[PDB]
Amino acid sequence: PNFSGNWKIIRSENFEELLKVLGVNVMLRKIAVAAASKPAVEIKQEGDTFYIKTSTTVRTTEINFKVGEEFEEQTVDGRPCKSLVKWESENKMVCEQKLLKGEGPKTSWTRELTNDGELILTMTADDVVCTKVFVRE
Ligand SMILES: CC1=C(/C=C/C(C)=C/C=C/C(C)=C/C(=O)O)C(C)(C)CCC1
Ligand code: NA
Repeated sequence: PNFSGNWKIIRSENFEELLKVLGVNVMLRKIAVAAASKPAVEIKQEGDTFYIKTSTTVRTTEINFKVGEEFEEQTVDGRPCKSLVKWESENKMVCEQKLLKGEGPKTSWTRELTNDGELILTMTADDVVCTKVFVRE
C-alpha cells in the first residue's frame, strides 16, 4: 500500500462521543470538534516506515513509526502512551496503545486504504468508535 499523501477530510462520525468516553468536558469538546472539522493530514510512507502529521488550529501531532516497533505518542485527548502498529491486513494498519501513567479507556486507532482510493481512520475508546474518511487533496 501507498498511504503517502496530503489528505482532505470528507466524512467524520462520532468524534464528540469519542471525546466524551475519554472524559473531555463540554466546552473543551466544542473547541476540539470545531477545530477537528477541517484538519490537514500529511503522510509520508517508505516501506513500513511512516510519518504522519495531523494539524488543526488547536492541536497538531507528528508521529514517526515503523510497523512492528513500539513507539511513543499521545492519545487523542493528549495522554502519553506507548503504541504498536501492525498490519491487520495488506491495506490496514492497527495501533494498540497503553498509557504511560495511570488508568483510562482502552484506546486504539486504525488506518486503511480502501479500494476506491480513500483513507479510513478509526479511533476507539472502549466501545466507542470514531470514523473519519479522507481523499488526497
Ligand atoms: C480533545 C482535546 C483538544 C483537542 C484535540 C483535537 C483537536 C484532536 C484532534 C484529533 C484529530 C484531528 C485526529 C485525527 O483526525 O487524526 C483540545 C486541544 C481542545 C484540548 C482538550 C482535549
Ligand atoms: Na504489505
